[PDB]
Amino acid sequence: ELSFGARAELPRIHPVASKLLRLMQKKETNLCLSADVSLARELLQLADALGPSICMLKTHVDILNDFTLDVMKELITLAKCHEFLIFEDRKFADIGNTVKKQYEGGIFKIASWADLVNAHVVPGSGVVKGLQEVGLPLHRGCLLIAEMSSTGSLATGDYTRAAVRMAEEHSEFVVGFISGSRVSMKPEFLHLTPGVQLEAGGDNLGQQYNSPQEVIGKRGSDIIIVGRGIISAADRLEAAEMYRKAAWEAYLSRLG
Amino acid sequence: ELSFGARAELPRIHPVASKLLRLMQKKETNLCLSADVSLARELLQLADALGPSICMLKTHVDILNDFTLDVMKELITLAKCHEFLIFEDRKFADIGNTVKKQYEGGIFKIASWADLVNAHVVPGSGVVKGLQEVGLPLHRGCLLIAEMSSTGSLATGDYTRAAVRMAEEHSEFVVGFISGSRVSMKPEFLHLTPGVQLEAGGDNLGQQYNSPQEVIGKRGSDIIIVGRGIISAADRLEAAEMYRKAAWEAYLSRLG
Ligand SMILES: O=C(O)c1cc(=O)[nH]c(=O)n1[C@@H]1O[C@H](COP(=O)(O)O)[C@@H](O)[C@H]1O
Ligand SMILES: O=C(O)c1cc(=O)[nH]c(=O)n1[C@@H]1O[C@H](COP(=O)(O)O)[C@@H](O)[C@H]1O
Repeated sequence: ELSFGARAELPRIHPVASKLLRLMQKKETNLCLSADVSLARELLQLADALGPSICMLKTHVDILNDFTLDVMKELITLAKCHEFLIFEDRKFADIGNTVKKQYEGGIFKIASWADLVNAHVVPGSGVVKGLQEVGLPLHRGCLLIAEMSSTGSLATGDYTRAAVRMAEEHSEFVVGFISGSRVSMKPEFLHLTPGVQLEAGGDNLGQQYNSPQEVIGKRGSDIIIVGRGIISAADRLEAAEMYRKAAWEAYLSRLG
Repeated sequence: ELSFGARAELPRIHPVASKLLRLMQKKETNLCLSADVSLARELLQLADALGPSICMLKTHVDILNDFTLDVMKELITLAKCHEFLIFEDRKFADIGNTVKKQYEGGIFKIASWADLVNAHVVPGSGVVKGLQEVGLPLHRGCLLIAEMSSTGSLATGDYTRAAVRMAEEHSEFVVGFISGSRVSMKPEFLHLTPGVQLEAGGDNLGQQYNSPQEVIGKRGSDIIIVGRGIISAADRLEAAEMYRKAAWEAYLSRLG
């Protein structure tokens, strides 16, 4: 097993994955903040304060009540300053012809500001082909959703294997997975795991939680994605530091 | 087998399904226009001219370069005038806690103007439970994506059966399916089929076409969803009438 810094140099590494792995190693963080807020001011204040603690800030642009492209310009300034990627968790899941337009155009112009997006594999590989026709020219990366944290997820067995094959066949654009575990044996691919809290539990709408030690240490994932475990805490900076230290030590203990 | 008008009266019918089935029968249309345009003015001019020919207008709000809520107000005026439902093809596909926010909030406020939305079943039933928390109080309906038109679709076999079970267990909110065929034997549920053109073919990003006679007549679906077969034609009104007459006669001939 290689360090994040060594994985950043692998021959087949995607440039977006390399940039991410280098700043993970530099900053000792494998934490992705899930910035699940409705106010631009709260999004930007979290990005500024937690920027030094995170490798990535994950957005849902479509729940921002006061979205503008100028908000995303301000988020990019903070991403550059503090060194983290922006990941829009849009979960593209339509035919290729439609997702290309949803990625490039409309009000959000996601491809203009998002380093990473993700896609469901259920429509077949046309979803990746459509996205990559916008994303490749804009030097972007994509994550495929191989496993899901929610109760009743159908992303198991042959479905997960299909996601891994689709990723490994589109490595010019696909840089990794949303998964609960290591699903690819190829170290060029990133594994990002949501459904993470320090305490056991879930929510009222099918979310299930596992700890950073479980998902990074035992299940072999790379990055934890944490929303409410940080966002709902009073001191979001201290909460981010507790999640960062948990995920980082779990990673170190698997390296030996 | 019952007529659309008789299905509108079934004991377990959802009010949104009933409204749709009644206007389908009244207007002799089982055509859904897929209004896949980037300009509000073109969306509204198509809605006005084709309104009499359609039972439903399907949107992708996130590809409208000049979206505002006022555009949606004008679309509702046309939907009420010409009698068609508005279906936002958002393909919700996240955990329940996230999709509730994506449906009610952000800049689109989809639930405020969309009679129907749809969801992927891959996250498990929490996706439906999250949507229904917003949609039930707003008297809305939902379609579950049981089958997809695109090459390499994983929505087959056990996946399709899981979509039907999830629909039949959430009948207070789920009114039918996106499918290529009749997938439920319960006549209360609507079947809407995209991937429809009069001529054989596909696109360059995995779309596959079947004819109205094939999907309504042979495969037993209720409604055809047609985008480019109409939108790319010079005369979109005549194209809509061709598709309407094809789908309507296929329905009548299955009825006998
Ligand atoms: O793609 C995602 O990040 C995602 C995938 C998944 O399997 N489960 C999952 O919870 N998510 C997202 O990750 C975040 C989880 O947030 P919390 O449950 O608050 O920590 C939400 O924004 C979800 O939309
Ligand atoms: O839910 C949908 O309508 C959908 C499901 C599916 O299986 N395939 C599919 O093409 N669609 C949508 O239906 C429309 C098909 O458009 P055309 O290929 O131009 O007729 C697109 O807007 C798609 O996003």
